[PDB]
Amino acid sequence: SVYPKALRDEYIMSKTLGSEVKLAFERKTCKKVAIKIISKNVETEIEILKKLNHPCIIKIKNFFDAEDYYIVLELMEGGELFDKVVGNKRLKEATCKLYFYQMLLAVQYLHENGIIHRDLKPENVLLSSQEEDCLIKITDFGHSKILETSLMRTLCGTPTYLAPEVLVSVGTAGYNRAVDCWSLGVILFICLSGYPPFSEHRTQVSLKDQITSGKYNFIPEVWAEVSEKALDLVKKLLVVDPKARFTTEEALRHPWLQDEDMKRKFQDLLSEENESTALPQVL
Ligand SMILES: O=C(NCc1ccco1)c1ccc2nccnc2c1
Ligand SMILES: [Cl-]
Repeated sequence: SVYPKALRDEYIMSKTLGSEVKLAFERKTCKKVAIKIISKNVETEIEILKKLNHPCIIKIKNFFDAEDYYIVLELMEGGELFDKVVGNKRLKEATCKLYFYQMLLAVQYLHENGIIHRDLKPENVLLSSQEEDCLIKITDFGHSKILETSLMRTLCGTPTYLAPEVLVSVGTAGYNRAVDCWSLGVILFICLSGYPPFSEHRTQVSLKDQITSGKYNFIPEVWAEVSEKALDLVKKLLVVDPKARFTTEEALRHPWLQDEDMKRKFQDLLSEENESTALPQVL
């Protein structure tokens, strides 16, 4: 195989980043980029990502629809968050706070703008730099959904002929976004402990059973090096009933996140990236 003439005309292709993500160079700027190849839902992913504009959400620079789909993204020099947590690697409580706060802001943004990621994992969280204190970006919107429903339209009529299950679904409705709060809860547990909450390692109970019951594997020795504020937040996010489960808003109001130094550090990392783009001010 070869890359399209159109892609080749703007970008110089180099080393593979993840076997599909490649490193390329924009000919115009000589700046480095990341080119995501999705082999022939991608039109929706582009449509979502072109509209979304937030520091903690990955931006589309360019797109090519050929024998395969080619997506040009900003290069995240720190790689995946997954690589920082593999093999029971533990992140300092302060680095968890910084990263998590950014994931909360990013997800709040998505939900405010009616998008549900649906696939939040440490492998979809990208670190901006090789340094511990850095900006994080949420990637991979392949699985995302966009929120007026068929239920809202149905309820405008009289339920003479309406099925009972439809009327029952009304209670639970409009809480699909709560799936992302579960994921953040599972991510936060992994960062804080080095191990996952629900797993088939040294257990008799099925993975479906642990998750449905909401009974995560708790190892005191590991959680002793973690604060009660941190663990309280996990407990509040890893709630079975989605209606009772914490929202990004509630999470962002939690004592663990009321850390003026952490907020300052992110704000300081923000302007650090913004110095490049900065157009002279009016005043
Ligand atoms: O391996 C990566 N970074 C490490 C690194 C350092 C220098 C070049 O690469 C990597 C992987 C997937 C990505 N997907 C979208 C945007 N940036 C990405 C970066
Ligand atoms: Cl080629």
